[PDB]
Amino acid sequence: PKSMQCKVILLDGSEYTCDVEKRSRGQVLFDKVCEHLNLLEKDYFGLTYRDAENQKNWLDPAKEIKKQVRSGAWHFSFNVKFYPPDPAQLSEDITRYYLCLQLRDDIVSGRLPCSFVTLALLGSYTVQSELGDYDPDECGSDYISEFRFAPNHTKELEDKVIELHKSHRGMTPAEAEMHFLENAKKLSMYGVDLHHAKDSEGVEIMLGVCASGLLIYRDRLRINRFAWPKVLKISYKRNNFYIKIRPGEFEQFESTIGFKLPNHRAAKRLWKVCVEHHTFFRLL
Ligand SMILES: CCNc1ccc(C#N)cn1
Repeated sequence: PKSMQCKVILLDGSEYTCDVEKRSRGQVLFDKVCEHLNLLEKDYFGLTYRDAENQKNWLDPAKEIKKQVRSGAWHFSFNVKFYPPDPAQLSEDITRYYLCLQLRDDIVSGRLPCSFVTLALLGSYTVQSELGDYDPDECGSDYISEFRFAPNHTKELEDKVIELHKSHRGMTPAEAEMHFLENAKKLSMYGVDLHHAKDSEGVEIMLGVCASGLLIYRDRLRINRFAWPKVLKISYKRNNFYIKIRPGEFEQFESTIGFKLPNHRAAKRLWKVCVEHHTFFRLL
């Protein structure tokens, strides 16, 4: 029974290696990674691979791994797929821990924009969780943390992390991670999966997929939002993505909105993440 080696980048940046039978479905690998992680609340997470166009794809747990990675290496990342709007409602502290690690990467990468003060506050909770109580012995006037807190580090940011860290004495790691999440969950781009597209006029927009629905970012001042309940059908055809927007009260007809994606695979990927978010956040 022939087995393929799998390499998974975990959220702490380390590498997990395991073997699965070469005809395995994605769920098989996902279950192995989740067991390694002692993760029970698995519904929020998934595995990502890079396609031949170097695009991030979700590994479909129902489909064969070989029919997804195709010509590429069996290399994956472990990621948050569905960002919970209220992390306090997760049953386990370890779930909240993996969610914090994902968000720290969302912040450092610049996917999740964040004010100076919130970067410093999130940083201070991470430091409290991981080192415990502030100690002056480790931190002089010239201290720079090993921890990555932001897309661009400044001395002023390091200083503010320490000032806030001092305020958190006696805080336990679960408590500090819960405070991290209470702040992160409020950020306007929390759990927003962005897709480059063009509107029906050819104007360049971003489509955001998240818990609260589909967001259209047009020109900073013009941001349209379609709550999942207002979306009856999600479709794609060639390079085009379509949503059916339910009739308003006393309107005779459903309204259709049309977008141009860079290519046919980008249109299918956007369709599938929308359907998955619609299902997930209809049930949650
Ligand atoms: C960890 C991020 N992984 C992702 C994100 C978006 C999509 C899509 N579409 C696939 N994988």
